[PDB]
Amino acid sequence: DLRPRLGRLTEETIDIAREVLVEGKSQSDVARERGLSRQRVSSMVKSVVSAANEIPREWQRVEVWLPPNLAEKVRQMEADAKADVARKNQLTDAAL
Amino acid sequence: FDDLRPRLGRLTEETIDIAREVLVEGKSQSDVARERGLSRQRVSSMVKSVVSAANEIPREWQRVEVWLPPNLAEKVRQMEADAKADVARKNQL
DNA sequence: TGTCAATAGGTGTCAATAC
DNA sequence: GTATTGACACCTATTGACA
Repeated sequence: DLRPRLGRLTEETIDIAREVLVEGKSQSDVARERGLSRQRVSSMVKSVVSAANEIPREWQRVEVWLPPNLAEKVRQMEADAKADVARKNQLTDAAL
Repeated sequence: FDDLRPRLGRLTEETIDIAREVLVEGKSQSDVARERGLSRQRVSSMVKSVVSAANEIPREWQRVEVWLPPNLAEKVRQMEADAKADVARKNQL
């Protein structure tokens, strides 16, 4: 029933996230310090990062260099995908 | 050289710093290895890295940082591969 | 006086998987 | 949501073996 993402996460997950984001601690250090896999801490951080950008969880960040011709298309490629997602949340529940 | 620091992504201060000693300061490769405490094959790879960075990304290109669905994300990653590849032949030929 | 080449930990990410 | 391991890529390195 649409629970906002940052509200679903545990208090602990938000803590590990804070150590990495707010406090600049390394993910692997936080992982060892908390007896978790490093894969969990990376997955944890992505959850908070993705939701703070109003981004679907499955989306992957990409950092490439491109010609300005190709560059602008991928910048518009995002805006279109971003726009589509906003519309999808907007009318998918209504269209059914 | 200094107009490349944005393009040497995922590298280290010292790794770049040493590379400058060979390509800017013109020092000897084997001698910095003796100074900085490294083997010579190391400092060689560090040099080949920072050089191959330059001659693989034309400086007219733009840094794109972007959040995409997985399929499109790979497509943009594949796009860079093609663009980096066709640049190689124009530098090789 | 360096290069090629195999090799390897540390880290972060994607993937598949389980409860 | 909680969590695991397998794989890989891009780092940091080593030595062996040539030029």
